[PDB]
Amino acid sequence: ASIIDTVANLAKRRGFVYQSWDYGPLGVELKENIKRQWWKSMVTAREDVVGIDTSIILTAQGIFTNFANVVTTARKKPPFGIAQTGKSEFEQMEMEFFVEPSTAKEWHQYWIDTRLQWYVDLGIDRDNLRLYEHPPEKLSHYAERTVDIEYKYGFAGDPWGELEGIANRTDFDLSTHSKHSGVDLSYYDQATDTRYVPYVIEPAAGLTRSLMAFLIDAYSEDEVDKRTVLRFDPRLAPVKVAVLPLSRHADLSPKARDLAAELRQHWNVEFDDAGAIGRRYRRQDEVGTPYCVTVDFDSLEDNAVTVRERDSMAQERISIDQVTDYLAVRLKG
Amino acid sequence: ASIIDTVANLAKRRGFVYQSWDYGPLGVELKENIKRQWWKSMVTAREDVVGIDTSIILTAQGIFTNFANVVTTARKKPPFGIAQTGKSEFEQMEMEFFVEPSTAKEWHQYWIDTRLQWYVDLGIDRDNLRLYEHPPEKLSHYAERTVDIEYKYGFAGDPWGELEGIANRTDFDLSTHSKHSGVDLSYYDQATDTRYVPYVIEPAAGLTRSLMAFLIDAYSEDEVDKRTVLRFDPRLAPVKVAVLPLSRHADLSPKARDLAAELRQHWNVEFDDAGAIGRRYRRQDEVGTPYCVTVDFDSLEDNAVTVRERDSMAQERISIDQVTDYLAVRLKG
Ligand SMILES: [Mg+2]
Ligand SMILES: [Mg+2]
Repeated sequence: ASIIDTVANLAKRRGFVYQSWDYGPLGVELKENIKRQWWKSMVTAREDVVGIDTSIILTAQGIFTNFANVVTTARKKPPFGIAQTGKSEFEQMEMEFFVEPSTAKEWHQYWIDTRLQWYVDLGIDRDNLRLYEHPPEKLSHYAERTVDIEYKYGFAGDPWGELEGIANRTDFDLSTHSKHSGVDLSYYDQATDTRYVPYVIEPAAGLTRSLMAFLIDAYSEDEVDKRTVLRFDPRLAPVKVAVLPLSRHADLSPKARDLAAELRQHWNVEFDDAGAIGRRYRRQDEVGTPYCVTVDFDSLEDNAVTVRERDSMAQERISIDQVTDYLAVRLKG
Repeated sequence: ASIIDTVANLAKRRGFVYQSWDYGPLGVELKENIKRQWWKSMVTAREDVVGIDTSIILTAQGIFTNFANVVTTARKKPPFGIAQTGKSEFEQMEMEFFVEPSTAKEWHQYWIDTRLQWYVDLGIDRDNLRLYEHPPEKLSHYAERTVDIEYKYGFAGDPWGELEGIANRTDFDLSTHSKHSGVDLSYYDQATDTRYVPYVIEPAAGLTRSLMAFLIDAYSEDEVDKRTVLRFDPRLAPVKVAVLPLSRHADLSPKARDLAAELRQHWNVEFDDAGAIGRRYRRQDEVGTPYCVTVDFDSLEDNAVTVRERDSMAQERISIDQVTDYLAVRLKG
């Protein structure tokens, strides 16, 4: 079986996806973590980018139409961006970056690079990412230049697939909307330049494609005794912590559950006392849980817990009073 | 003008909503904060509730169909819940809580109370919330009992409106799906009870209605010199912090912007040096920013900043090194 078939079998088995395709309990968490990271690094982390959410009663058009409004209430001037999570019925994280046409090309390259680095910063092997520029044959009527980030999914024939497209649509969008709506959307310069209709650089990433890329790239099988493991970035892992009492003994449970409640205040935690500890470690590793917290009888007097890191499996026993902080620093976000 | 007209004018003016209706830059942040709080207190904060996301190609049905799968991969037994953000084209935060029929009524009351408290815990005046039980005339064919939480929006005639419905749909849903799909979804008991098809308690809250209720309830006008203010809970405010240098002097900006960058790592921050400080304080108050951080020339040597709290307007000057923590403790989430 191919890598894709293996990962899909795992995803169905552990509830990442359910055959229908619908996202199961882990799939929703991974999807929302991906969306949160995209919004964080695109909207809230950038002063020149603000968000918007439009209705698609039956998508990027909803941004252009509201351009004027955004310029007024948000008090933004080019270069600046408007981001959105558009239900293209698959979701798509898209952004329209309005810039002076003179800089259009420079900005384009910027967003071609930044976006790529984004994926790399979340744990994707750069060797599994590449750039594919559309020739004039592909270039849409409005797009002067189009560059697709492509990920090595592992298909038959061509193993690469589009993951995100960054296009230079020029001034076609705003000009069309101005002509059709009878409203001037021009930012004619009165400061060291001439009149222009803002050019648009459009990064658009299919959320499903992003999740598939992260899931496939995180897969690993390392020894002997083989171990299937999703090496997710901590910010993307569906489950951040696993509170695993050493046994079902009624002494460990009342304290391990209190610790799990403390942790659930902040992160999504999974509590499991079923069976042997090694099986539970393998369970958590299969779904990329970055840390496991084990409570044993020695904790009833020593008042500590064993923290096991996913990839290395190295264990460190630390005071139960500090666990939260010890995890926060390591979980980020 | 009515309270609703006033709040709507403010929302359009400040970009909460744009006339089309679409959410502007602040509206998206408020909406996502509401959704995050709902998911946090319903899914990640409860071990007996897990999430799911289904496709609605043209909503609660998608949950029932996947019930079996969830019971297998999630390893859950009744009483337990499955939550979802269903695109009913308006979004709706819904949950299906499967329970043994014997407890169905008790659990029902629980979710009638808990949900209500949820709103109250996020800053809604309990006096503006009420319960409305549907008579048998209203009770749907499948619903034995139906209770709507209603909020005092301020309409004409009847000023109340549905905000969230909590229904006891009995075993109609799973029984229908079993008959139609040829799959047994029964949890026939083999432990101190008899055979049953899990009963369903359904809390469903319209996200738009929730956002409208929060926006309306947060509105206030307090003196003299009147001050319009959205008294949002810190977890719901679209903007958590406002870095406001005392003036555009080139000495304050390079440091205030560094502080704003530090804060943007964590929260959504708004930087504004335009005009007088009082006007900027009023701007931030109009949209419910819980804290304003002012940098003045005294900071260039004292290395401190003035933190102004929204409601009280009380100011406290604290070291710029501690600001993040000082805000974290006060912003929650
Ligand atoms: Mg921004
Ligand atoms: Mg849960």
